[PDB]
Order: sequence, then C-alpha cells, then structure tokens
Amino acid sequence: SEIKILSLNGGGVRGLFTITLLAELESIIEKREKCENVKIGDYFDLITGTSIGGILALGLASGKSARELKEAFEINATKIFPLKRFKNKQWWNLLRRSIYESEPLYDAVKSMIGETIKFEDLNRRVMITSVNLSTGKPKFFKTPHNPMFTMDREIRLIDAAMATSAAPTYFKPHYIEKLENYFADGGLVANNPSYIGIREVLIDMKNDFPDAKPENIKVLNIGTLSEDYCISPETLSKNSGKGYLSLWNMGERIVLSTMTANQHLQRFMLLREFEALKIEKNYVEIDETIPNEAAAEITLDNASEGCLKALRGSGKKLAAERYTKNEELRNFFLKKAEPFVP
Amino acid sequence: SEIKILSLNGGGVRGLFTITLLAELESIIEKREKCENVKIGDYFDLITGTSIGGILALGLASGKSARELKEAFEINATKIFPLKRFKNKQWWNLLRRSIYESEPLYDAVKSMIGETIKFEDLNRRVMITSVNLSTGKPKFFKTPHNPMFTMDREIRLIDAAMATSAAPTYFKPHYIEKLENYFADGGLVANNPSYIGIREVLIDMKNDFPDAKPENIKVLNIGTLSEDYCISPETLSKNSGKGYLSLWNMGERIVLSTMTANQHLQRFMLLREFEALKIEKNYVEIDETIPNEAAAEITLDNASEGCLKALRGSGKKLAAERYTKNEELRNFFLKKAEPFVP
Repeated sequence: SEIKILSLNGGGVRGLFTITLLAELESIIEKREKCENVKIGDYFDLITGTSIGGILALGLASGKSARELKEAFEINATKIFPLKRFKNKQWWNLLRRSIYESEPLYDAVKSMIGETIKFEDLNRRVMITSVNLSTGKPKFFKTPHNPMFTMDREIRLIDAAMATSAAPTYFKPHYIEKLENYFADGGLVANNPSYIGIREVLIDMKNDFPDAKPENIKVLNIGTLSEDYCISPETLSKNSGKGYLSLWNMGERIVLSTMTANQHLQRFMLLREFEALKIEKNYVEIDETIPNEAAAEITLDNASEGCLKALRGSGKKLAAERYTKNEELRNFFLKKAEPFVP
Repeated sequence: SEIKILSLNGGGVRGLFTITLLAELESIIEKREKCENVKIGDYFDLITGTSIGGILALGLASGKSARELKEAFEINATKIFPLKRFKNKQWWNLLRRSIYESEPLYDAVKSMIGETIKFEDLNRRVMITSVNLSTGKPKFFKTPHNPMFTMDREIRLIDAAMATSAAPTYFKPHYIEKLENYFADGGLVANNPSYIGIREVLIDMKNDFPDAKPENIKVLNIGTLSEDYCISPETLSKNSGKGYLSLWNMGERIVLSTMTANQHLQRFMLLREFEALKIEKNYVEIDETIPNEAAAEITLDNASEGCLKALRGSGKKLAAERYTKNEELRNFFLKKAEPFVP
C-alpha cells in the first residue's frame, strides 16, 4: 500500500504562505479534477506539523478545508502578530516579558478549530511536535493510533496547537493544566517534521500498516519559504565579539538559527536515507527563496502588508506552477485516504 | 565485522566525568588485561563528539591517551570556566558580551591536541558537530575518510574544537579564517552524536565498510551526567507566562533546553531503531545521574571544587561497576580497531 504524510514546517506568517499554497492546490483539484467540497486533508494518512504548521495540521485533521483555514489565518494574522509589539521589540521590553501575547493566538486557534475538540474525536492521524519544559523531553501530541501509546486522548486540540506554536522567545511557554506541565515550540527539535513522521509511520502506525517500508511512503513537506535562513555576515563581523545585542538578538537569533539548523539537519538525514534506498523521488518539497529577499531578513513574525502579499503571491504561483509540472504533487491527490478508528 | 563508535555528549565542565571515566577504563584495561601503553581511542573505528565531548574526541583521535586528556582537563576546568565569570553573570554583563573568553579554551585545546595539526594528519576517523551561522546549515568537521567529502582536509583540529564548543551565550561564535564563516556549538543540532554517527557509518563510511548494517555497529555513548535536565517547576510557575529574565536566562536556558531536547530526541530515535531491529544491546550508555543534586541544578559551566569532585567520583565508580558487570563494555576493548588510511 501507499502511505502519504503531510509535513508542515513552522515559520509564523510563512504558515500563511503554507496555507495559501494548500488552498490554491485545493481549488486546483476542485476545478481540474471535477470534485466538490474537496478538503486537502482527506488525501493523507498522517498530517505532521510544527508551530503554525502544526496548527494548520490540526486544522486539516479536524476536518476543515484549507480554504476555511486560509480565511481564518488571513483574518487573524495581524491579530497574532500586531505591529505595536513587532516594532517595539527593543531590549528593555524583552527582558520583562515575551513578544506578543498568547491570547490573540489562542483566539485565532479557537476560531480555526475550536475549544472542546480533543484528540479522541479526530478521524485522521496527526502529530504535534513540542518540547516539554518540565521533564526536559520532547512531547509529540499524536492521536491514539497506537494502542501502546494512547495518552493525549483527553487532551484538547487547542492545547497541543498552543504548545507547538509557543516559540521560546516570541511567546510564553504553554501551560497544560491536565498534565501540570509547560511546553515550548516544536521547532527546538524538529522544525521539519518529515523525518520523525516517517519514523512514526514505520514503527508506530503498525496496526494500521503492518507491512510498511520506506519505499512506500510519500512525504509532502510544504516549506515556509524560510529554509535558507542565516545570519548576515555584517552583523556577525560586527557582533561576533562582545556583541552589541545584534548577535543573539534577545534570543530571537538563538531560536531562529536553532530551528533552521534542525530543519536543515533533518532534511539532510531524510534526503540521505532516500538516496540510500534510491527513493529520492518519494520526497516532495515546495520551498523557494523569494527573489527580492536576502537570506537574512527572514523573520518569524511579519504581518506587514508587503510580507503578507509576497507570501500570498508566492503560494499561489508556486501551487499553480508545481501542479503544472511536478507530477508527484498531482499524484498526491488521486485517491483519498482512509480514516483511522482508534 | 564489528564497527565500534565512541560518541561523547557535550556538557562543558561535565566532560570531566567523561574523561575521568575513559581514563579509569584505560587504567582497568591496563591492570586486568596486562597491556602496556593503552590509548582508549585505539579500540574504535569512529570517534564522534560534540562540545567538550568533541574536544575530547579530537584529543583521542590525535593519538592521546585518556589520562593525558584527563590531566589537561584537570588544569583547564578551572582555567576555562573561571569562578569570577561564573559568579558575575547577572543581567547587565551578559547583555553586552558572552560569558567567559575563548582564549582560555583555545589555550587548553592547544595544550591537549596542539595548534598545527590538521584533519589530514589524523590516523583515526572523527566527526565533530557544529552549526555554521553563515549558511545556517550544520557543519560536521570530519576526516577525509570519504573521497566525496574532503573540504575539511586543510582545517586545523583546533579550529574544529573551538567551533564545536562555542556554546551560544557561553562563548562567542568561532571564526574560521580559511572558510570565512562563523560557527556555533554542535549541541544545537546534536548534543548526542550517536544517531548521526551511525548514519555516517552507514551512508558515508562505505569505502572502509562496504558491508555495513545496524546489526554490526556498537556505540559507546558516554554521557555527561546531564541527561535528566529540566527547568525547575518553581521557576516556571513563577515566570513562565510572565516571561521574566529568569525564564530564558539570557539564552542560557534556551540553549540548555535545546541541548537536552535534542539529546533526548536523538537517543529516543536510536533506541526505537535498535528495538525495531532487536539490537538494543549494541547501544551502550554509561550516562548515570548524580544522586545528590536537583535535576534543574544541572549547569554547563560550574567548575567549583565540589562539582569537579562529584564528577570525578562518579566517573571512577561508574567505570568500576560497568567494567565489573556490563559485558559489552568489556567486549568494546577486546580487539583494537585498525587505523584508517586516506
């Protein structure tokens, strides 16, 4: 059999790029393939996600079309990342509190999915990647698709969604009152959750797929136009010594370089594995650098009209063009996936 | 065959435990097996490492016995992490410059391995993990044991050792003049290089081992008594949502939590793979815990006499017990690994 994973990296409004590309793909299937009420989340056996990619993954698994999620994201993007706090980062504010507030993000997630939906009422398998800053171990909020691992059953989807999106500096750690633990962003370990998703499909989801091999797994890793993040050599040369706050810019650069490094490492591991089995074709990634953007101005948070317009245009153009040429992006949506019964 | 990998985690001062355990193992080998001039690094076909573990791995790969490295570390644990800078962190100091200086660490690394030795002069394969903050991609300083990857041939060992130990907020990023790039700690990507070490052996070390499987790989992953790191529940309950400077202690806690989470995730993946292939015996770990210290009290840069004594005693005791009972540890030092020739 064929197993399809939908990996969604996390980048903030670059998540809006991700959801715009997904919605455009949905509309393309609706038009060309002659379908009605098509959801982009019904064609995948597992929907992995991290940070806002994880929020979108939970939205897709809960049974909502990518277009409704895109509308909610468009409505709530400026609320999640207000310019009032974006322009007043400085350092005398970052020392007393984190950037932004969890409440606008919480309300955005509540609008997207809801508040009373739990992992036990989901018809599709989903991962949420997070770091549990109370035991020191990462926490993977997955659906009860493995009988040996059936916790998170009584955990609301919004709790996991806020856990994965809590960037260490850009937000505050999310308190899950059920477990009496706090959680941080999943990008601290896996900003590209394709590799851990493949591992889960191979060794965890074995009741659903007893005969699972790497050669029969297809991953659709929708990037966030932030793969090639780096620190510009100018601020490095001017701050590699003591550092006039530009190196490790109140922890923002620590977090961003960490997430970029783990994403690169996991992508490297996945590509090397697929080349080892000569299944390099099985990995489909949609991510291209913006031609007008240098690889240093990539920000986790930018709700300005220009950045949102660039993300929207890139998503639409990339979706249309990749569906036109990339045969595998079309092949991903030939057949629907089978819902899982816990 | 039997491929043996010696992976050493990164803990800063807590590498004193690693080097003490290795030196004690050398001593027991000399006493029991009646050998003369034993180098603990002569029994492994690959010596990965990260941070101070990477420095120790470079020392062992350069041909030094673990006792010479232990003496050098005895002097340079105080000479590297001065009590003055460890007691003078506060908030207005770490705001301007990174704690400690790279020059004491550079002098220490020069004292152990040297300054004029490059990766092409080594007789044993070695990978050192680091994060390149100029391209944003992880950089694995490795010997030219694969003809396809050689660009580390003309790089001094001291440059790699200083790059892998440049813990963010703990040391300034290391500048390599040959590559015109800046590097950070390898614990951001892989604090436990055992998994990536096995990946390297399977996918890269194929010229020497064309027939490589997970079954014939044995990993001796020596920890640093810092696996069970976590944020104190009191600190979170006080200023997790509040986000005061205690939470994310000027990047110290961000980096430490990232190291702990990366180590946990990589160890979890390795253990899951070995359980899948029923080769759990292959992975040998001598990472115990200190039974007289809080989990949240694990620090990366505490070189006080009490902590050094605790690390030394733990290393000696663990070496004694694990040589007495663990037969795999004895199996490691049976036959010397053949040196590799480029």
